[PDB]
Amino acid sequence: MKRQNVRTLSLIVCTFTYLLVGAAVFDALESDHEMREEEKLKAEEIRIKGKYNISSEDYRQLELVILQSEPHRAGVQWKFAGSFYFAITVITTIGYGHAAPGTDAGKAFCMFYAVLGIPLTLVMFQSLGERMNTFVRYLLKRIKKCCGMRNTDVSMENMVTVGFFSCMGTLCIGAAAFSQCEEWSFFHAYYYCFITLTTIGFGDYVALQTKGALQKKPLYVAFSFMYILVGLTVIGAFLNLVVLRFLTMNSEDERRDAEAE
Amino acid sequence: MKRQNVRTLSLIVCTFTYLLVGAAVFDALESDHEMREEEKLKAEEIRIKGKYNISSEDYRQLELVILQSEPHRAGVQWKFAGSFYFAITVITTIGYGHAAPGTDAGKAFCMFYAVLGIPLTLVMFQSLGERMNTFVRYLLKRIKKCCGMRNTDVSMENMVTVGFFSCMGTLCIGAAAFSQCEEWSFFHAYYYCFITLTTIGFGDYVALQTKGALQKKPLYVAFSFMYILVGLTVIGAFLNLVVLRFLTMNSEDERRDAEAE
Ligand SMILES: CC(C)CCC[C@@H](C)[C@H]1CC[C@H]2[C@@H]3CC=C4C[C@@H](OC(=O)CCC(=O)O)CC[C@]4(C)[C@H]3CC[C@]12C
Ligand SMILES: CC(C)CCC[C@@H](C)[C@H]1CC[C@H]2[C@@H]3CC=C4C[C@@H](OC(=O)CCC(=O)O)CC[C@]4(C)[C@H]3CC[C@]12C
Ligand SMILES: CC(C)CCC[C@@H](C)[C@H]1CC[C@H]2[C@@H]3CC=C4C[C@@H](OC(=O)CCC(=O)O)CC[C@]4(C)[C@H]3CC[C@]12C
Ligand SMILES: CC(C)CCC[C@@H](C)[C@H]1CC[C@H]2[C@@H]3CC=C4C[C@@H](OC(=O)CCC(=O)O)CC[C@]4(C)[C@H]3CC[C@]12C
Ligand SMILES: [K+]
Ligand SMILES: [K+]
Ligand SMILES: [K+]
Ligand SMILES: [K+]
Ligand SMILES: [K+]
Repeated sequence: MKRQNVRTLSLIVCTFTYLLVGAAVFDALESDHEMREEEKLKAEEIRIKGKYNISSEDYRQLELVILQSEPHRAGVQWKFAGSFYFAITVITTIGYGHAAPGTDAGKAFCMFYAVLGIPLTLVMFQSLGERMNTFVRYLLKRIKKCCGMRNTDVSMENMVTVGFFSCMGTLCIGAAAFSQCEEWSFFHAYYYCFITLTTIGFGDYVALQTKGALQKKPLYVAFSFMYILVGLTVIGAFLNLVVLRFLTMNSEDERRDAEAE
Repeated sequence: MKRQNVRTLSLIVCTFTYLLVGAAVFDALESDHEMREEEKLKAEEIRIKGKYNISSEDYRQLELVILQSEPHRAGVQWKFAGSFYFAITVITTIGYGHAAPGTDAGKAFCMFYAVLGIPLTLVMFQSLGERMNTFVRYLLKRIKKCCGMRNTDVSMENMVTVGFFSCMGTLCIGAAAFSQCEEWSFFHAYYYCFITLTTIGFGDYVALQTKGALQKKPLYVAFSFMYILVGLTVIGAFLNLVVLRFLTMNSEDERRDAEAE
């Protein structure tokens, strides 16, 4: 009886203590960096606003104009290439938000589109991940036969090893690809890859948004979309191997508790 | 044998055709709206840049200054309240990106923090969702006993009804709460609630970012965090009821295929 509850409460208490350990570390890592940046930006504002004697209403309007032009200076978003990039970022839940629906009709359709798109996408990547893990298990057992191993067992530790180095590999191949095209540093390209395939998607870095690359370099658009849909497949297969048993075993324990009645 | 493959391929083909149906509709809904907005913003830029004779290097620097000041004009982010809000938006994968780690040390810690935080959060919300569905099943069967129903069965259709109206309810309670505090329209507040609890998180709308509300209105900070952690629990419970069987039945079918050997 109680086992389901004690594991639920221990998960909750673990989560909230993990948030506290998070928050106090992000304060320690960069409250001072924000404090430097604010002062430096304020000085640059004051000197420019003064040198041109910009009126407060004019500066406010210019600020709004700049902030709303930021999504357009990267090149036209809402054409088929960019609408396909957006649709990917909705149904996979990346949600960069480099562009977002302007009209209320766009917002309303985006909600109805996500409602159906996301269950479909979860079931697709989890099915294709289970196929990947089955294929890897076959090829690894055959590899042990070819290597003449003393037994053909393929333990959980072997699968978890190949899964983890598949994740590390696909992130490094992403970083090496994007750093050569977007001119980000390798570390920032790796950060962008991790934040994409994890589906966090802050959207401070966004691929393709460079001198109209969404229109002038369609082979690289194709790479970016295939990289998302393949990388999420590999991460999905890794969660399918390591984590998914824990989602169901609470219900399995409840079924066992009912069968013990 | 083939059933696992034909369902995998049909899911893939369904996903890609669903992306095409998406992209061609977002083009139809708002390519023209972008085309109007670009022209209007270009005219406002030209008139202001000309009226003050702003030099191109000065305008470029001012543009960078404005874009980097946007995350600070909302109030200081990296203090405990804002670091806790950020930590929520990482481990739940909302990822608004209203703020993002400035220093490379912040980025590196954010990656190690997400790696462990997200599996923990999935297991927490799926466990707590399974608890919610069990409790709802109990209370609904007792409600049928109290109402004197001709039988005490609690079918899937009854659970799916209560789950769906729980999702619709928690979104409406969110929209009614935020529209009264952020001064968004009710539709935009509902859009923000749906985009938050779906974990897409574009970050064009973000709660708390208003005249320092992260520091002056801590009771409303508390509401925003509880609304995220409760709303995701309800959405998690709904996916646990409707979708989760489809993630596993592909492996169950493979086990059956092995047992038939
Ligand atoms: C993706 C890779 C890099 C990391 C994967 C980590 C997860 C597999 C870990 C992280 C947190 C773990 C959970 C943290 C705490 C608990 C509570 C624990 O419950 C108890 O001990 C209660 C008493 C009992 O059930 O015996 C059961 C395991 C569980 C769910 C853990 C299951 C495994 C989790 C999800
Ligand atoms: C299912 C698996 C086995 C195969 C996947 C095939 C991919 C190589 C396809 C699927 C969708 C394709 C993309 C769909 C749409 C576009 C937009 C297209 O852009 C335009 O036509 C420009 C439009 C404009 O600028 O108005 C360039 C090709 C591209 C990126 C395609 C590149 C090739 C992709 C990624
Ligand atoms: C969250 C609410 C609002 C919507 C939930 C929708 C899902 C429950 C639907 C959406 C798309 C559906 C999938 C679309 C297509 C298929 C392929 C289908 O495969 C076959 O028919 C192959 C042959 C066979 O297996 O008999 C099996 C069901 C499945 C996975 C569906 C399972 C149920 C899904 C995930
Ligand atoms: C687990 C369940 C059953 C109970 C959940 C309790 C909540 C009501 C707690 C958990 C975390 C708490 C929050 C943790 C941290 C803060 C930041 C705090 O802000 C400050 O102290 C300002 C700091 C600064 O400005 O430097 C205001 C209260 C608040 C939002 C707390 C409000 C109450 C919360 C949401
Ligand atoms: K997400
Ligand atoms: K996001
Ligand atoms: K997201
Ligand atoms: K985002
Ligand atoms: K943004």
